[PDB]
Amino acid sequence: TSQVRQNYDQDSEAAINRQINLELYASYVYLSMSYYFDRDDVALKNFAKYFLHQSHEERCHAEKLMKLQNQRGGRIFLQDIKKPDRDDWESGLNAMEAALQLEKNVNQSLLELHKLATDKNDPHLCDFIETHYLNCQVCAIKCLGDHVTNLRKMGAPESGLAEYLFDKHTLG
Amino acid sequence: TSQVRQNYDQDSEAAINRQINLELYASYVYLSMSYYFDRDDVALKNFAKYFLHQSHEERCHAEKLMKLQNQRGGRIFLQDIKKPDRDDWESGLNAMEAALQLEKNVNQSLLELHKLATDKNDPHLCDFIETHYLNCQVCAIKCLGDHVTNLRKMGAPESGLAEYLFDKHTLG
Amino acid sequence: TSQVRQNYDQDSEAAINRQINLELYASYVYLSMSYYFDRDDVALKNFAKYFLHQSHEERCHAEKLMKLQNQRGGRIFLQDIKKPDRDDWESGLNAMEAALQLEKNVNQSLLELHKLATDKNDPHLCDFIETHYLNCQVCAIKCLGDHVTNLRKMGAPESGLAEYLFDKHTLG
Amino acid sequence: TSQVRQNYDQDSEAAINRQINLELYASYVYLSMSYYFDRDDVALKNFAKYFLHQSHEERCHAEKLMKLQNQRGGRIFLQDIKKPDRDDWESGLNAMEAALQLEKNVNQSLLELHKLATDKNDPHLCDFIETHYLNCQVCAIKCLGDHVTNLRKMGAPESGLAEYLFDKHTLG
Amino acid sequence: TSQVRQNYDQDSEAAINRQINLELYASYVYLSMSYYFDRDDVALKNFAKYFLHQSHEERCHAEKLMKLQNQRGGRIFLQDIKKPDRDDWESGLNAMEAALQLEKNVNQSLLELHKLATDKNDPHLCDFIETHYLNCQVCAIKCLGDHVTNLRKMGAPESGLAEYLFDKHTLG
Amino acid sequence: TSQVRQNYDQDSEAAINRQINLELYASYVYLSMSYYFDRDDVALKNFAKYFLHQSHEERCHAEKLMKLQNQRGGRIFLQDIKKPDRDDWESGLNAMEAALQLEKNVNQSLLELHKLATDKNDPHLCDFIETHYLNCQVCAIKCLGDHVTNLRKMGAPESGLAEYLFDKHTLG
Ligand SMILES: [Ca+2]
Ligand SMILES: [Hg+2]
Ligand SMILES: [Hg+2]
Ligand SMILES: [Hg+2]
Ligand SMILES: [Hg+2]
Ligand SMILES: [Hg+2]
Ligand SMILES: [Hg+2]
Ligand SMILES: [Zn+2]
Ligand SMILES: [Zn+2]
Repeated sequence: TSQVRQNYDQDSEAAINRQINLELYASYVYLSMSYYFDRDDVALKNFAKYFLHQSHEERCHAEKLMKLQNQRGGRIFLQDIKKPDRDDWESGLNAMEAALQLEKNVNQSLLELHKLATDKNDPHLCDFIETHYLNCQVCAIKCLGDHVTNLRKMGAPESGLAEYLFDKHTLG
Repeated sequence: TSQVRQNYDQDSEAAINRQINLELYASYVYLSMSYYFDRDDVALKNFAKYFLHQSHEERCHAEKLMKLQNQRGGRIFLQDIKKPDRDDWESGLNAMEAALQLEKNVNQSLLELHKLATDKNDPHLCDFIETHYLNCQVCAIKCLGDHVTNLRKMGAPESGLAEYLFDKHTLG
Repeated sequence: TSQVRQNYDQDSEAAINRQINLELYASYVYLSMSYYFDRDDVALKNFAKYFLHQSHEERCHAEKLMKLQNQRGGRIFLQDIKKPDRDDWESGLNAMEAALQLEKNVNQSLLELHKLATDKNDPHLCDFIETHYLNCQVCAIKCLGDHVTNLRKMGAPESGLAEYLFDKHTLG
Repeated sequence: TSQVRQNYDQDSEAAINRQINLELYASYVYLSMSYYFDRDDVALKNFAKYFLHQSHEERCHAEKLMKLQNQRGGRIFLQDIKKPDRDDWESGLNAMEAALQLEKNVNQSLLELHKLATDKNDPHLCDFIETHYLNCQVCAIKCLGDHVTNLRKMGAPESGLAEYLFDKHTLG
Repeated sequence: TSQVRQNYDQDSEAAINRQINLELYASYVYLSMSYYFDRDDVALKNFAKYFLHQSHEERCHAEKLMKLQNQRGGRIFLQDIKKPDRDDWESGLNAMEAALQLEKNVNQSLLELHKLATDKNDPHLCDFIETHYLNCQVCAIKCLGDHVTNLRKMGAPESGLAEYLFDKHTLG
Repeated sequence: TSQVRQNYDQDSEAAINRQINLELYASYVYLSMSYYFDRDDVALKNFAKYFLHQSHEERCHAEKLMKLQNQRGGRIFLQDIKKPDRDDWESGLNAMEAALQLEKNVNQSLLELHKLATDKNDPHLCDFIETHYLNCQVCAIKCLGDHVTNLRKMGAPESGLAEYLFDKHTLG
């Protein structure tokens, strides 16, 4: 048993390692989307950038979660990073919609993780999430949603001019 | 025989002069395209500005090639510079496609020139091409590729508005 | 077929996607080592840092490889990121030795990739590697080796004072 | 007909296209002399440097001419750019003598062009020439004239020291 | 066997050591030429200064090569540095012609070394020569070639004035 | 004879030429040592660092000696530079001792040189020796002496930790 461990439950420890992988996954998904728009037949540099940043952000959440693990005394155990669902994300609107779902999912995962920490009376963990992931996911979803909304209302996905202008004005 | 000549094959010497003309040619095409967009009936400054820059760029590659010839003891032999294939390039999309094919042929020419250098066992020549040219072409083509894609997805050439916004946003 | 593709062979394309995963893998391995030293029972912040940077560097190679893919016209296809071998890396010396092998491996993979590009006459690819990965791997190995050497000669792994001082003076 | 054309005669438009070609030609010539001195057996950097600047100048002149065509409503028509009269320019004194002749020829047709505009009662065309070429050309001739005179009086071509010191003192 | 060794053939290893001597040799030659012009009966400070730089340059090339030897895992084996051919270099033109011959021989050696690395499928060793040596040599040669041309043309070595003036203007 | 020669004996001259070689030799010795510690199985940068500097220090001493020869009308006569009597230096301690001896010999050599100068009544040569060498060598030896002392009292060569710490705390 780690000398620093205190009030950190086994389920929580596992829950985290699990959350860690989901984050690494999310990062991989975003990495996949980024380079989809980098393709000469898609060509939307800002979508590409937007997503790559989104990618780097998730890998950062992953690492911060790993830090938490070591801080509490729990041991980290890595699992394969599943490959993303698709390989082709169609249009900018599809990618956004996809991302909106992914976030809503990761958020679902976090809320479950919070309930777990509440049933285990781990105030420190509940807080670490409330401040570092909860309000973050809420802002991410709301943004994604807005993009989805504007893209639909601009004529996308059928309209190629719409995504172009979106890549410029909103993501640029 | 030049006092500095060393391991520089005569076939190689001819290949470069050949390339020095292809480069000068491309420069001429790009110039033609430039001032095409400068017409009061075309009026797309940024396209014109763009192609003028490429015309100036190719012209330099032609010069770097000539410096190379001299460095290695070879002797430069210039030829006429054939007039560009067309006089009117129709639309910005059409011009971009025209350009994409051009840069593709020059790369083609370089890739051949490279095999020739290899066959003649001239590493310095192989290297000079790899660094100063090969990479550039690969990038140029990828950029022209992207431009062609965007203009398309926007509705060009039919949509006069697509070529306008592209000129402003992408090339401006 | 991608409009930008030219002289880019199918085997090469595959070879890359494969090299991409190996890089992502390497990054994961290094990520695993970093947080091993972050553990309160290992406690070597600089080893942790050293490795995390090494981790970020590899993920960067991965992305740059993905860029190449899109530049040449080849399509990217992601594969699961296998999980690292161990979970516990024992000592700083073990981690270094491990890393030395990993690099030597990734380098082996790159050299094979180079021979492939040579058999396919893709000067652009041979070069992209010669300049962005070859000389890089050689410097990485030589460094790792030096650390391994100093750690052995300082009394590690049996000596706990040796690794401590190494974390300070060399990695700090 | 161009929506902007006004008082621009067909003979003039043709004469301009003709003048454009001559300028691009002179440019080639200079480019030629430029890399002549860049040869290891001629080795006169400044002569090289000088003529290169001249080459760029004549090209800048061609572009201005084209810009004019578009402005007045005419239509540019490019023709092949014949190769320089020679490949080897012998000595500095010879090239200076060669240029002097070239600029005078160019100046010649320019005057012809001005005479034409005068007959076609096109005040604008005469004024454009009056300021952007007739003045440059007179100075150009006077300069080369001065150069030739100096080289002759110093010893060229009998003296190799003459060209060397003229390279450093006048052109450097 | 060095833990860092990989795809580094024993022939290459031995070739490198041999080349290391050749470089140190040139350094000694250039050092001999440097002080030759420092003699009161020769008195050409820039010639002296010029060659001293080449001597220092070559030693640097030597050192780099030794670092390569160590980075690849090979082992350095020094040999005697055979003194230069003469003690008197007659004239500046004589010295410049010799140095041209030397760089040309050192370049020839480098070419043989590059073929060996290729024949031994060692991309890293091939590329290392491509950048840090092969390109420098073609340049060194072309410069020497030029210095030799001017000195000739200025009337050397019969004319003492020529070298004095070359010393001040080119090398000064 | 040299117009500048004046009270510079024959034996003195030959002696300096002799000293010049010894200094060059010492330089080659340190060069050897330097790259020994640069080996991946020795890995002691600062030692590598330290000796490489001394190598240059000695080579400079050589050059100033050659400048002396020319300053006084003597003629320089370079000889082969024998390789070091060692390839592998075993340890930092052994190497430091080797250096110490080496320096004492060169000092011994300089002391004999100063003697010759006195028996030949040459105050300039004597003074030259005093201010530019005799004084450096003493300090040098004293420094090398101190280094040996520290390494020995630190537990060298059996303690790898000692040399490692000396490398960081004294040579760093
Ligand atoms: Ca005294
Ligand atoms: Hg809680
Ligand atoms: Hg080659
Ligand atoms: Hg290749
Ligand atoms: Hg007029
Ligand atoms: Hg090779
Ligand atoms: Hg004395
Ligand atoms: Zn807009
Ligand atoms: Zn310490």
